[PDB]
Amino acid sequence: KSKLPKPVQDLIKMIFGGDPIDVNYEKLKTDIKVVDRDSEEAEIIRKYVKNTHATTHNAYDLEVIDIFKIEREGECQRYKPFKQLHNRRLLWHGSRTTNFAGILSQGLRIAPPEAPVTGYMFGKGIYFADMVSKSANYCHTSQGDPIGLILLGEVALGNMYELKHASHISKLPKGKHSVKGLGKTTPDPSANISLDGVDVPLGTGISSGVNDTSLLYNEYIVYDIAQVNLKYLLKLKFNFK
Ligand SMILES: NC(=O)c1cccc2c1O/C(=C\c1ccc(C(=O)N3CCn4c(nnc4C4CC4)C3)cc1)C2=O
Ligand SMILES: [Cl-]
Repeated sequence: KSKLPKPVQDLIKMIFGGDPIDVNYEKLKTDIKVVDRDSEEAEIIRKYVKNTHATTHNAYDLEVIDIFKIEREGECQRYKPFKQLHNRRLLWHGSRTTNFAGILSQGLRIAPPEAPVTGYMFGKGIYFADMVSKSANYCHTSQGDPIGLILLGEVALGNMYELKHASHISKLPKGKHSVKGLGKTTPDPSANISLDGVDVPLGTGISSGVNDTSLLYNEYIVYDIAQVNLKYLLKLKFNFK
């Protein structure tokens, strides 16, 4: 009775634990398309995964099962103020499978005003990595449950407030659009690629040459939900050490 392509049906099943597949699909308010395995997009994405897995995160390997291109209703319009902003980057965001119904239906949101701050170095915002594994850790996948989901969002970073140490940012300095936490390791900046006019930092990790930083790896934080345009959802296989 589902009229969806099988990979999308299996995505839906995964995301929703009673209701028919197609009705649960509609709840996501998200256009979802299978990216062809042997397409240019899929190649770039598999490379991003391949190259940006941190050496510190060696309890598992990642295999891309399916790549989905996703279009949240309303997001094109919402993102529009930032679509020409400079320094737009394709970055990872990992979360538990059980969050993905909410995430797709309502977009990535900032943690609510009253949630606890532990876990967040730079206050309540939306957090992204340029290292797939840093984000993939937040899938809270296990031996027993080895399949997880991760997003690639276009993030309008603009002028980044670049910090090495934890600071609960209540208000960005004038002219800044985002915070970047500076890691000791960074994808090779010379190996950046452009996909649909969005920078993809898929170079292998090199020393950043940033001294006295508390972060191993970069992270990027936006404080306005409108600065995020979700693009891809990957179904990943975690193979454990
Ligand atoms: N998620 C990422 O890809 C990511 C990337 C880079 C840095 C950070 C990232 O997540 C960060 C923090 C973080 C991520 C997750 C959590 C986490 O486990 N939380 C508990 C429950 N929870 C939270 N958000 N949604 C939920 C579920 C109940 C509805 C907070 C706490 C903190 C970073 O500092
Ligand atoms: Cl973690």
